[PDB]
Amino acid sequence: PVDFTGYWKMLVNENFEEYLRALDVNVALRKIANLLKPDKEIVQDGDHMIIRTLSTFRNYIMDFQVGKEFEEDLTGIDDRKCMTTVSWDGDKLQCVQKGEKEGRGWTLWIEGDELHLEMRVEGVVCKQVFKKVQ
Ligand SMILES: CC1=C(/C=C/C(C)=C/C=C/C(C)=C\CO)C(C)(C)CCC1
Ligand code: NA
Repeated sequence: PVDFTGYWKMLVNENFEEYLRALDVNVALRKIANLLKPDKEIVQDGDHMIIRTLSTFRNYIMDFQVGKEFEEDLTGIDDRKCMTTVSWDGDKLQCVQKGEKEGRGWTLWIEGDELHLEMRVEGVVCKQVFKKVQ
């Protein structure tokens, strides 16, 4: 597949508020959150990946093996736990987060020199796009 490794700076963040509200994030935390511009710092070696979502407020760190279900601790976001699997779908990464909220997960892929992220929960869609600083 491809190598997602890089420091990717946020360019686009669409519908983040609705996504966070669907996760029952409280108004105060939602308020500070949509002023953040979280970046993605990714390091990958084959199926082993660390995805760090970095913001000035709080970070969220994912560390996993593609194909292997793990207990995902979403402290800092909605403080839930999911039974999560990230899978290859050709050159895209497809993540299913099993738990309280239905249809929760995301897709990550590269189009040209842009990193694209679609986050989903309960039919709510948030679009994020990032680029490395050339
Ligand atoms: C609300 C909220 C945040 C949400 C982060 C999210 C929703 C990250 C999603 C990452 C995905 C979907 C894939 C790569 O791991 C962070 C923790 C930045 C700051 C505190 C407020
Ligand atoms: Na930020």
